[PDB]
Amino acid sequence: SGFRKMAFPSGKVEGCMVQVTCGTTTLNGLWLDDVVYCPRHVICTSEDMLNPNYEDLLIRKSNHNFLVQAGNVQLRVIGHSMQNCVLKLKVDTANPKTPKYKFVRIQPGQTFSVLACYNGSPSGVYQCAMRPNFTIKGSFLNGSCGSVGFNIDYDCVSFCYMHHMELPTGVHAGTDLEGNFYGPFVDRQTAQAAGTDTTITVNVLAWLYAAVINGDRWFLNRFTTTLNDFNLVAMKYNYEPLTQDHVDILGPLSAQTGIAVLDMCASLKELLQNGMNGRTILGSALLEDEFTPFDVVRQCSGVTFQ
Amino acid sequence: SGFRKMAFPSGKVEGCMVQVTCGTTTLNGLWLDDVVYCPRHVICTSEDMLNPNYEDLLIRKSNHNFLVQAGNVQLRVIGHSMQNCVLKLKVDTANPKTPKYKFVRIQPGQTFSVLACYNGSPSGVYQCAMRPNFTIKGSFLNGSCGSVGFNIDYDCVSFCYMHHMELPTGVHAGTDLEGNFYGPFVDRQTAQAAGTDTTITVNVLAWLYAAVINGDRWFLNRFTTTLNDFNLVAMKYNYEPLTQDHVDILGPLSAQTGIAVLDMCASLKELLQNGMNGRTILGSALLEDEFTPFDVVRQCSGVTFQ
Ligand SMILES: *[C@](O)(C(=O)N1CCC1)[C@H](CN1CCCC1=O)NC(=O)[C@@H]1[C@@H]2[C@H](CN1C(=O)[C@@H](NC(=O)C(F)(F)F)C(C)(C)C)C2(C)C
Ligand SMILES: *[C@](O)(C(=O)N1CCC1)[C@H](CN1CCCC1=O)NC(=O)[C@@H]1[C@@H]2[C@H](CN1C(=O)[C@@H](NC(=O)C(F)(F)F)C(C)(C)C)C2(C)C
Ligand SMILES: [Cl-]
Repeated sequence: SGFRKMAFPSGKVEGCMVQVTCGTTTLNGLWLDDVVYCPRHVICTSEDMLNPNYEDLLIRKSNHNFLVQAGNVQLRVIGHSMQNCVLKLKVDTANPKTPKYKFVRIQPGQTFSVLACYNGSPSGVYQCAMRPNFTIKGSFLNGSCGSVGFNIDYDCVSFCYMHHMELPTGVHAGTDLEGNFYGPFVDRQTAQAAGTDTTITVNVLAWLYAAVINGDRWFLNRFTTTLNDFNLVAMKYNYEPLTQDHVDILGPLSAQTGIAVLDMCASLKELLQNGMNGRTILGSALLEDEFTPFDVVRQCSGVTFQ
Repeated sequence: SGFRKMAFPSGKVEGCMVQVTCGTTTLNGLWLDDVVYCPRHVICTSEDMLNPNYEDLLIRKSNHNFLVQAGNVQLRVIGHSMQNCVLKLKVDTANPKTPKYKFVRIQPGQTFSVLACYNGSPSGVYQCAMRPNFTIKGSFLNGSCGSVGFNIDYDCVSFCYMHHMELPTGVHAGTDLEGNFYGPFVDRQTAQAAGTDTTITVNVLAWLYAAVINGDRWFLNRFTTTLNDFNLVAMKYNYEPLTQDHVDILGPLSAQTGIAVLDMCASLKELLQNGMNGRTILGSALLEDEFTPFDVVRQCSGVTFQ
């Protein structure tokens, strides 16, 4: 019993982190096989980052201008190309600790663990959600760029995020591992702001299922609703529309608790209209939307990783 | 910027987890050098756990009755002794991945990461606090016993907890790595309940400092108080007494923000007496007490681990 924000074990990803320096800019890289991936603004100075021409900055660099270190050991660079907003450095050494891995572009609503790194060294690990507005609510200081987000499936690391920047309001924006930003952001120091966020409805329901499973049941009402009516009521509270796909994905939790999704939807409708009136759910005074149905099942049924 | 519940990177500890089976009971062990540590109720059946005599159960076991596996590989046991509530299995192999480590008994108020494990495999990682009443608010299913809690300092893992049991209300209780329980708990299936908890005052203040650092300042008032007056007011809200040691430990955050501890204490006194009136701090509607001063600094200044 118990329900916690839980990150994936970070060890497979720890073994991949390196420090990348170019000129006087240092940030983190990901060393998979004989390639190091990092944000392309490693090639900038402070000044440059106000409005950089990356293609131009990169033409003036040679392999030797990039210093890659894995602990004590310097890796010798033997190639470089830019792909979108990421830089690929080919190195003379394959990483012996390369885990089985993939590069995924996740969807808004999906969660992942971030391994926050400074100078190629791990600081800590925490769980995030890709927000509807394509930001994450992270914890990132100067030096954290090139920190990565990932999911583990059995033995395979799916890398889905690399950290680039912070926006007003202290939210965070980044790219997939092919260097495409999530959302409409660009890697320059100019005024940019995140769209208005919305609440990830399917995740809130997953969390309510987790609460029932943990014996917190006070909010269960005796009603049903339809998907139509629920969505009209949720729309005014800035909840995303719940689709039939969402309903189907919540099927396992539904079957496991013997509570139909639309009866839980009835319960959430009531909580949105009446508030929690001094009560908590799973220790929280606010509804939580950063647990996916998968995260709930994984946690409440004990799924592990080799 | 940003502030998150952040676990230590789990990789050094991942490399130490094994599965231990005895009879038909399987749980997790910690493999350091040529010793495996696990909860001693691995030697019980279901029936036994209602009221076990461990010394008697262990006399009837030989080395070969314990099956220890590290992935595919079985480790051959060549010795066993019991120390308090933990079992030490000497094995024919030293763990090549043994990190630098220590065994620590932490104090109430201190935090640590838990690496939740099933069948010797890591499920996930999260940050906990040892409560005043000597429980933790974990997430532990059947199979999780022998999961460990730890702190990392630079390159050294301080192991401080091994998971044994769950108490009514879904809190968790366990031992240091010498097999002494935290709190008055015993490793038998009998009615036991946790003392009434209290709020870890020094941690709440640390968290308020973290909030100022992140620019959430609305609750800062213009008053001071004395340590005496603050403690009388905090006592009625089931806050622990703040000592002078607590004040001194909060010195770095105090100096870094230019807010004296007793002025923050003035601010917290007000929050306790007036509530948060619809407002959040660092995204939370409730005051948080599971961040130590160290955790705040570590997070808000970027401390890393080799
Ligand atoms: C990252 O570049 C890094 O860690 N580096 C080591 C030296 C470079 C850094 C990480 N940071 C800094 C504090 C919060 C965070 O995530 N990222 C950057 O500095 C971004 C780089 C520049 C400007 N960056 C920003 O995040 C800025 N944001 C904006 O301009 C915004 F309004 F678009 F969001 C900043 C927070 C500095 C105002 C580039 C290439 C985008
Ligand atoms: C742990 O033994 C385990 O995972 N095992 C694999 C087979 C043994 C198990 C972990 N659990 C189970 C669910 C929550 C949790 O932390 N721990 C135990 O079952 C405990 C073992 C028995 C009884 N245990 C309990 O946690 C029980 N608690 C109590 O009796 C209490 F009231 F004291 F807390 C239980 C939750 C099963 C009622 C021993 C040796 C204490
Ligand atoms: Cl909350």
